[PDB]
Amino acid sequence: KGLRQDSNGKLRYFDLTTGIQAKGQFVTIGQETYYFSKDHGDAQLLPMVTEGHYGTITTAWVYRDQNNTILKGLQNINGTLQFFDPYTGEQLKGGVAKYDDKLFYFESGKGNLVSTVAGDYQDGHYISQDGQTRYADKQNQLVKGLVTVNGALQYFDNATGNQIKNQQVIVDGKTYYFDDKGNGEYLFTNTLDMSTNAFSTKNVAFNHDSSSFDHTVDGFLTADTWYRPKSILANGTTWRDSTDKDMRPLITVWWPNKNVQVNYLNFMKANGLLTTAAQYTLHSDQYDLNQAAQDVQVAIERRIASEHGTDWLQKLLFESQNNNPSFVKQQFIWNKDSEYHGGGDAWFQGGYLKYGNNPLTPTTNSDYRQPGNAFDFLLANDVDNSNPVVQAENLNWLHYLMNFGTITAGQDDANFDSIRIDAVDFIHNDTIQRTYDYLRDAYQVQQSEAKANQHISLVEAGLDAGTSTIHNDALIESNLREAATLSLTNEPGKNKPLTNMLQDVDGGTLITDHTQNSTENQATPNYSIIHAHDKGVQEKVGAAITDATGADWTNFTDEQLKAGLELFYKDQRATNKKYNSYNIPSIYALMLTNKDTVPRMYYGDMYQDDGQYMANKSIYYDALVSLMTARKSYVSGGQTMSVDNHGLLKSVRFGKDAMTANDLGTSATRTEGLGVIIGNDPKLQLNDSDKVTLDMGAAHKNQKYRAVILTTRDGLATFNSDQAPTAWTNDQGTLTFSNQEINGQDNTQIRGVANPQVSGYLAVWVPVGASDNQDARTAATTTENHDGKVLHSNAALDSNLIYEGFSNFQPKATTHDELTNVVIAKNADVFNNWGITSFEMAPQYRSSGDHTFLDSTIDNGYAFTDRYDLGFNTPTKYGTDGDLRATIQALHHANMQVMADVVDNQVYNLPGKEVVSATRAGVYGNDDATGFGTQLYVTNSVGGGQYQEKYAGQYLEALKAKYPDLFEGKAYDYWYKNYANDGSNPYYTLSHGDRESIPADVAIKQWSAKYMNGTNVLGNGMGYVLKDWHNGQYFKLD
Ligand SMILES: OC[C@H]1O[C@H](OC[C@H]2O[C@H](O)[C@H](O)[C@@H](O)[C@@H]2O)[C@H](O)[C@@H](O)[C@@H]1O
Ligand SMILES: OC[C@H]1O[C@H](O)[C@H](O)[C@@H](O)[C@@H]1O
Ligand SMILES: [Ca+2]
Ligand code: NA
Repeated sequence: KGLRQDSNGKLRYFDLTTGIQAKGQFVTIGQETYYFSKDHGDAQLLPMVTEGHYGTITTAWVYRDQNNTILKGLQNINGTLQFFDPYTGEQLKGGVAKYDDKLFYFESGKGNLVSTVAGDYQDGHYISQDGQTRYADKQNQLVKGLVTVNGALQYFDNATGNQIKNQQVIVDGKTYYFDDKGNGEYLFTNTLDMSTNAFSTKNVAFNHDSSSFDHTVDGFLTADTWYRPKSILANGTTWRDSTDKDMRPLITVWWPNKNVQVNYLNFMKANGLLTTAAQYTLHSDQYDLNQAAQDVQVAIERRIASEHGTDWLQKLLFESQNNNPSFVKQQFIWNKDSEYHGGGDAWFQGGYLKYGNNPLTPTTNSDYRQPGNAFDFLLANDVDNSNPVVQAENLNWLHYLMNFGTITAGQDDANFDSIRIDAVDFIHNDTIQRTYDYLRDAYQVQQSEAKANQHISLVEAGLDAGTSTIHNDALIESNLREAATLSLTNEPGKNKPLTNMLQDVDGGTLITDHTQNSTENQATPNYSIIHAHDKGVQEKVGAAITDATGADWTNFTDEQLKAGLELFYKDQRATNKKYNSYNIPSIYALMLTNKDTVPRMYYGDMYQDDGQYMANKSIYYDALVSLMTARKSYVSGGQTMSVDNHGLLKSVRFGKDAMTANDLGTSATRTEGLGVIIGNDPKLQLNDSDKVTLDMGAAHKNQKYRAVILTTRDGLATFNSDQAPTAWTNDQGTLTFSNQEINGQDNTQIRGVANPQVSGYLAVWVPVGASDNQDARTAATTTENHDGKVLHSNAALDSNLIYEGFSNFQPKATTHDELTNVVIAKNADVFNNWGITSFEMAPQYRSSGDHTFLDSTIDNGYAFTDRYDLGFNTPTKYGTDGDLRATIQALHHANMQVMADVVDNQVYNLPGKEVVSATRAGVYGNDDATGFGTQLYVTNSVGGGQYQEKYAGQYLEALKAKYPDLFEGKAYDYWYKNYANDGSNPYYTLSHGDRESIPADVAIKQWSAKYMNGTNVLGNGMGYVLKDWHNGQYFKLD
């Protein structure tokens, strides 16, 4: 058998196991690779091409020889068969070429020849028939089997002609994947059958007990597994019964596919264990591959004897040799290539794996894992917030945070008062609804504005957070940030008109209208920002790093951050800004004077990260101080806003108790109210007769005004007392400006300017004569609410002001006194004096430090393992637990409430391993259609830490006794955002929820996969948990 000469001297081949003649295929025998004809089966020697190197031409691959000439057609290169266009010599990858008047497929990875294709079709058409898709050829006949259709590899079931979509399929000993559109790719070539010989039978496992195998997880075997065989070939010579000390690697005796087996033989050859000129390819006869593996095993046993051990073998197969990835990691099925990272729905970390169920994984299965919101995955280990036990644990943690001082040191003035729900749209609605009911039970926020306004909570979303807007349990983000991004933050010539600032609209739904706002309790309670720790900041700091160093987020060091931050602030301080927003003061002037919003100041707009906390003031500092100071003293009453014929935005507040322009107001009103004039065109010039007006209203006739902000040539002049330039209203309450100075006072004229602080125009005007302690704010009342809403947008809510008190890119403290939390406490009275009523602290959880995302590289507190560790023993980035308690006390003693950033979405760096069923998925929690399919997967899912062990579940029995309502099932409503098909505006419908009852007697002392929805991709591959790929059956120990 094998290669046999016929009666006319011609060569033919017969498969060494089956005896079938080779026709229309390639076969590697000895050192040589032959083709055998599809007609008579006549051999053809394909010359081995060694030397040369892979090339480029204008943009594709070729291969050039020893004499630098470009090779064409079929080529036998170092044990692979490749095809190069017969004219340009451009390498074919992922397609078919004709040879011997039939079709062969060359895979998309390396262009290797891997299989036969039945036909290639261009002229047929798809049909829908008996509930299926099929393909009919040019004679209207159904096409069957593995084919190409219009250049795409596809498969149609042989019996029916039904097209296969979203499945892995075995065709003639090769495994492919066909995506959601039926488009195909090669995965691997299968092994035929294992050596049934006496040698192989000695290699069978001693038994199926766990003591016979290692590197196992939950009873499953992995690529790293070593095992005890029945017998051992001691010394390379003598079969003996194995002992309990004999262990050998499973991948010396068994391979998941042919590609791995061939790669193994060649690797071993290259490292001394096989001496031969024989070539091992995908076209080698399986018999010869099986035999050569046995010869490798002989040589291993000889070396095990010489070395008195297996430590050399551990290294050879499983560790990086010469900077190269290990043998295991070189294989497709054991690396990230078989996980198909990325895609549009893979927002971070290369995308996600979603957990499912499997009969063999009872300890990781779940009856839950529904997203219950519009998004699901984002980062790291995604917490299943639909799970009843997890929802209880969320109440436990919330309780812990809201009583942190009481619990850790008996200090009742050192507890958080409100929350931020981080990544709200990525957690199940039941947990959000239940969280709001907790705040209701604990603080009676629903009773009146006086209770609600003591606990002003917020979420990271707009109107889409339907559980947050249905009863206005928390503030949503207004559309101001997005609107200002269109009309103010861009360079000259890239801003839209300011008419987009007149209404606050979220996908066509009105949040509040500024044009003529004389009402109260109409607007959706909201916060307005321009920047945040993660809104409009990273991307720009990243561009700065790159011009500065060459690095970016995927590779940057601590020195490179510092270098990037130097360039960042240098840019920020110039007129012409390569990376920074324009018109920041003007945007803050809008934020701080608009009616029906609670503004939130960002730390980073006031201070610079090229210094320690609060050390370096930003260029915008004086202007934002001046704006906060004037808001406290003057801003109350109604609003009007319009854009005039010169493009200038004119905004007026009338002052306390004046809702309209025609309101005569009361005696408090006369010295309150203000006027704001903004332009976004730095070349604005008025003619000599043009006027710009502010209609201050009927309470402000014949009245002197004074500047708070004026645009100057170089920047902005700021004034915090009545010693400033002045101007007078006429008998209707109108202020009138022009291109002339008023009474010779510099910077009172209207004109476009370009400087570091403004690109267009900014002025702010307040009535003269306020007392030194005038406070235009409105106190909350104890009056009972009757409309079902927790928060109401009115003068009292408008009187609050939030401070986001951190940045991602702040540096590490070098001393106690530099720690953020120690500096905050010391500066408490500064915040109170600015009118901050809510201090939003960073998340205080200890960072995982694992560098798998930005959060765990600059250690901001969003990426943690132990969510109860708030700086016990050694500090977080911001301080120790004792510092945190002192900060909360200091803020409370300066009349602020303090907000806890509650991060229910994920947990990082859980070192303990488990096995779970997994499929590729995106942020929406939709199954992606990838070659990974659905595989059992070794996840990093078990852990938590010392404070979770100490505190998780500890308060549940007492919470159930005090607020039993929280542990019951409950019916509820919420708004749901729908996207229209025809590209018109999203629209809101009312959804119904029914949360489940939850238990008080199961604690989550450590995370594990049964409490998780999934994980970011880990790079182990589609086949690191071992199975028989012929029938799909996992190896599992009993
Ligand atoms: O390194 C030799 C290599 O050169 C070409 O492929 C390069 C590169 O092409 C794709 O991006 C693949 O995904 C990579 O794995 C490849 O290394 C030839 O096409 C290939 O035949 C050869 O191995
Ligand atoms: O060309 C249009 C499409 O028609 C059918 O839906 C086929 O299943 C698909 O493979 C093809 O892409
Ligand atoms: Ca989630
Ligand atoms: Na509290």
